[PDB]
Amino acid sequence: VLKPRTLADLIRILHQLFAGDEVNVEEVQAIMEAYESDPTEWAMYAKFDQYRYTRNLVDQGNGKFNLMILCWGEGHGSSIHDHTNSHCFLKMLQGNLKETLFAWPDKKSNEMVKKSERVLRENQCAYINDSIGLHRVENISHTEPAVSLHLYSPPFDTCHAFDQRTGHKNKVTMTFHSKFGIRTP
Ligand SMILES: [Fe+2]
Repeated sequence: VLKPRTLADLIRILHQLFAGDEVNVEEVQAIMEAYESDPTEWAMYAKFDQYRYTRNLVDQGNGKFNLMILCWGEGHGSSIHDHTNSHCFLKMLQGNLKETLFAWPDKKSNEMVKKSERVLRENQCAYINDSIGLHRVENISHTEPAVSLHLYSPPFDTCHAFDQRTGHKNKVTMTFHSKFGIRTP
């Protein structure tokens, strides 16, 4: 696999990968994973919040995708969510995330079913889409932070958040804590 030597190279390569109409998921996953995380290259995007994780936009991929960095503070986690019909890749940059895959709820109301559960390792890149399942992702440590790099294509502004007890969902607008290293409003 082609190995980006720096986040810049990776981004460059991504522009090519998503330039077309076809996307080789396997191939992208490989290239994201090959990139060996280097805090020096991404610290400018590593802006944490005390209470919840943060989204820091990194690149807009010429409209073809969103490359962002999420910063999980001690014990921070996400909700069980979908991915608005887009491709979604997440690669570990620091620390470890526990990913739990869930099955889509029905009209009926009741406890959501876990389909898979694992821990993403160092520099590991995972992949997901709506036809695969819903998921929840969490920092496994209560003393160290976690940092992941995320790519969505096409990009999307909203997602659904699921209630693990009933499967009830609600629309959520996704916001950014910072863009291009710049804290937002
Ligand atoms: Fe997700």
